[PDB]
This record gives sequence, C-alpha cells and structure tokens, in this order.
Amino acid sequence: AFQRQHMDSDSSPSSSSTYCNQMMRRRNMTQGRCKPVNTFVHEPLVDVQNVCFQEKVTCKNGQGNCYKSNSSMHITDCRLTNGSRYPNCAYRTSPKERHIIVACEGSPYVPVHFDASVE
Repeated sequence: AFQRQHMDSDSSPSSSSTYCNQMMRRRNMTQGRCKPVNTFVHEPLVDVQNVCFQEKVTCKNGQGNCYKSNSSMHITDCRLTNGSRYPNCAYRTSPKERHIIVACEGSPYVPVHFDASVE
C-alpha cells in the first residue's frame, strides 16, 4: 500500500493545480469517501527505501519502527477542500521540501507507512 498511497517519483506539482484531485482518485483514495489528508513523495523509490537505514526515531502513531530521512525530500500534501462533498472529492495541492518519517517492515525491509513530514 505504501507505493500506491505515497509514491510518485516522477511528478513535481505546483500549488493547487489539479494534481491532488487527479492523484487521490487515481490511487484509490476517494472510493466510498474522500480521504482527508495524504502525502506523496517525489523521490526515487530507492532513496525512500534507504530511509529505513537512516535515523531511527519514535513514531507519530502506532509503533512499527520509524526512521527519519537524513535529507529533506520533495513531497506534496493533499488536503480535502472545504466545499468538497463525496462523490465529488476536491483537494488543495501543497508542494513542500521536508524530512520524512516512515515505518518500515518486512523482508526486504522497506517503508510500509508514511508517519509524517518534519518541521
């Protein structure tokens, strides 16, 4: 689910373009109801995966072993707009450069949950 919900390596959207409107639907987060908030990471998959071997930190939700990126990364926050009511799901697109925190699990040990962005 991490790849589908949070990875979009080849994109670099701008402030409240149609990006989030398009992506939240494309990545299956507007079915049944509009997912309120979500973040996409615009970095190569390999660099995001390497975060699992960087700075270990306490998670911002259930445990699961979280790690903070050594470097800030290019992300985009999607946030449901006020005048948005299902089935019509409208989002504000907010590009940012922040350190990210992910929960890693499995074998291979890779990111499985996006915990939060720093700052």
